[PDB]
Amino acid sequence: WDETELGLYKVNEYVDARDTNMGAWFEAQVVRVTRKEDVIYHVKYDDYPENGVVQMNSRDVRARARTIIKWQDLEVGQVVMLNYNPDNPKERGFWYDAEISRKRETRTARELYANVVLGDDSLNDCRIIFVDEVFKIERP
Ligand SMILES: CCN(CC)CCCNC(=O)Cn1nc(C)n2c(cc3sccc32)c1=O
Repeated sequence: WDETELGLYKVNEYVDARDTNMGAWFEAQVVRVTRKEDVIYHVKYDDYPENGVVQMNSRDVRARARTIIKWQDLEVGQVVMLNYNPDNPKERGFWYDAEISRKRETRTARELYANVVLGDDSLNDCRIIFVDEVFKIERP
């Protein structure tokens, strides 16, 4: 609990924060920044006030996703943030980081596969439904 004015993100800044347990990214806001780069972010989630204030490692906080990578610009090997539902893969889910693994296209059909990063481990060759909603990851 050593308040710091250093660190990429500032108090009141609207960010993306990663839930440690699920590995998914949620819109959050920096409420406090402490130390022991390796600064600790204290965040509150925009749509989850009931989750309180959570201490985050600096790797679990980044600038909010804003740019959609269009289908034509998606490439095998790109690390992106996309929507996936691990329990119900055909349904809408949460925003996870993923490595694009396969990209297929016919005249009337498109197929996107990715290696999806979850709570701790990778889920290889997931079939991605939301091909037009793939986000570029904001990097400093
Ligand atoms: C084991 C039970 N299975 C099947 C029913 C579900 C898997 C476990 N539970 C979940 O995914 C539920 N869940 N949902 C939301 C929105 N958030 C969670 C943490 C955070 S931090 C911000 C939002 C958010 C969270 O834990």
